[PDB]
Amino acid sequence: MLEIKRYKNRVASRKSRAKFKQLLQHYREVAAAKSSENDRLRLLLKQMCPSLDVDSIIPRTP
Amino acid sequence: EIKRYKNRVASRKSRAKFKQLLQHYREVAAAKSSENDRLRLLLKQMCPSLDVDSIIPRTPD
DNA sequence: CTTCATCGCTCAGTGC
DNA sequence: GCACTGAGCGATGAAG
Repeated sequence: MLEIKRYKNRVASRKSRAKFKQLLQHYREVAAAKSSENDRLRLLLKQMCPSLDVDSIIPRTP
Repeated sequence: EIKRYKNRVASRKSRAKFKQLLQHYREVAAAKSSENDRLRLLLKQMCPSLDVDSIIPRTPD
């Protein structure tokens, strides 16, 4: 039939759906890494310059 | 006859929900990364004499 | 005249 | 009895 057109197209759909899914996971990991670094940074700065409205000059992101 | 239409609707909903999630997390990633940059910045201006890349290494991105 | 990336419809399972 | 989703199949819209 069009066996080869179909194998190619099936490979392509599996590629692109995997692409979006891993990109979503990737963001979730970047968010994770970031929020953790963020708390470390924020607490260290609150420690060091305790006369600064840190959580106001850089409000937390959700 | 009907399972067909209702299934079409749910498949629309699935593609959308997941695009919404990809967007939401796409955004949270940028928000936290900019916040990370400004915190390193402000710590480097308030505690300049101090090494933040060995207390709190950057995670690439 | 390829070659590829998305995505919409459908079907078959998969968890309410 | 049902909503959700992984996946195949054709469009469709580029890219060369």
